[PDB]
Amino acid sequence: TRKKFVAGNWKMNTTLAEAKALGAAVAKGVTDDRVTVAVFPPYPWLTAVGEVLKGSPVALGAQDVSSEKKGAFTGEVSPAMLLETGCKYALIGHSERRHIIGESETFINHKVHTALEEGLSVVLCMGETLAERERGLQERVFQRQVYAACAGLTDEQFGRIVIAYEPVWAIGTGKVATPEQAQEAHAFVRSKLRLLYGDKIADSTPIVYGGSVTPDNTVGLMSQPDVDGALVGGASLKADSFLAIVKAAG
Amino acid sequence: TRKKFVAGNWKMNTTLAEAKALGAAVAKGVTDDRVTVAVFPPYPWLTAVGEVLKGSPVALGAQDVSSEKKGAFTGEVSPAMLLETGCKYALIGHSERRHIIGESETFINHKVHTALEEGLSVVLCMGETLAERERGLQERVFQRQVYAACAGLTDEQFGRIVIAYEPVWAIGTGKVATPEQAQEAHAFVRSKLRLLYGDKIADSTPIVYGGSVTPDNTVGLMSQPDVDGALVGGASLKADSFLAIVKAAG
Ligand SMILES: [Ca+2]
Ligand SMILES: [Ca+2]
Ligand code: NA
Ligand code: NA
Ligand code: NA
Ligand code: NA
Repeated sequence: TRKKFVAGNWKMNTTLAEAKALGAAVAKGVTDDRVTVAVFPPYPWLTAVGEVLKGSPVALGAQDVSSEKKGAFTGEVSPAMLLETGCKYALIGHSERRHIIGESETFINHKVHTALEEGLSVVLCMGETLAERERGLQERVFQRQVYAACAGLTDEQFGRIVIAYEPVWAIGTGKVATPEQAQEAHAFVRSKLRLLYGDKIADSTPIVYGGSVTPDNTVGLMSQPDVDGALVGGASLKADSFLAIVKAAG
Repeated sequence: TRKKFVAGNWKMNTTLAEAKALGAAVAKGVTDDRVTVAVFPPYPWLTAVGEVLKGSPVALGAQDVSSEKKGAFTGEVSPAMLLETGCKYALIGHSERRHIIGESETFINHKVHTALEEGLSVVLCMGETLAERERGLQERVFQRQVYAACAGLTDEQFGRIVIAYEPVWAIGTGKVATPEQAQEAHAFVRSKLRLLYGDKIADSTPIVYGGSVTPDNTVGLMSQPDVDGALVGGASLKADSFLAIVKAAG
């Protein structure tokens, strides 16, 4: 039985005041530790949101992280910086970064190692595009993404890995995967872990669903055997809709 | 006579305490407004450094900025966010982002427009690699970089542009361009502005030198007719070395 995991990806949204308010409202609403809950503000607000999360079970996370630990990497944010702001997690490989910004598997694999080595936990994002789906390539893509990102990880390092399945066709489109479609993808990802990394790792690693998650569809998704929670996009920007999803994971 | 411009690029360095201390020490040392001075902390420390710069002439800047104004761009930081932290400037096209991260001219051109439209001023970084230099391609590169980044800018928008020439061979290598080499590059860049954008823009736009600038070499660089200041890397991490360069631009 995997502890459920509900993460709120605020993306490139919120003013400083809105960030503080959203963080504080989510913190106040998370009144037990039965579900792992984390929120992911944009970099400039991390120390401010970290402050309002103090005294609550809610973790702080960053939306990206450098592949390097320090130094001459203009514009990049290091694991050390994120840890100092209060982060426990970093998202790596989000579809917007893979497909719009253009991050490679080499870069993603380096980020995973660097984040873990420095003491962060990692939410590794993966998933297929509409074009890939329509050509039945989703299993090829899932295998490439999972095995490339995890290349070189120790068994122990997997203890700090969460995988987020986000079909790209489901992001910001209002077209959620049916729970049955989500379940099929999660089951395949778990099988890929099992065949290469073994039963303990496959059965212990949370695989969470991302993509057009809303309070109206979360129950069906949450009930699926290989779905361990949610990576929430737009619905994470309102505290009540985010908390509704958290409470559904309980 | 162009007002000189001295910018401190802290890159992926400093703890929160160190950032506050460095900002405060630079602020205290800048006791007139004869030189435009700006410091560029990593994103998470921007509000903290903005605070310690209050009441001084020193401006705040960011090391990068999104090409988009808001929304579903995980990991990206918007002009609106930067402005709220107190930023007046954003660096765009730094060599580490062009060559290590992999930012394209399309992305850079979009960033320049987006930053300017939202109210930021822009430090556009450009410059050639060792391979390009050795093959005498530097003028081809300078033209491509300047004309691609500025494509579509209005004459009025140029009022908020600074160009930084950083030869890539000079970054972090301890091999500064001789002042005469810097001057040749700056003169060529200014000619490219003149031939396409006219005399007013060419003669008014600050072109600053970046790359292994140190208090020991700044005077020779500062004296060159087409050098209008410095984009300072490693030397910006100590307040006294940074201030020495600021005072030399006076
Ligand atoms: Ca096993
Ligand atoms: Ca003219
Ligand atoms: Na890379
Ligand atoms: Na998301
Ligand atoms: Na792009
Ligand atoms: Na620099």
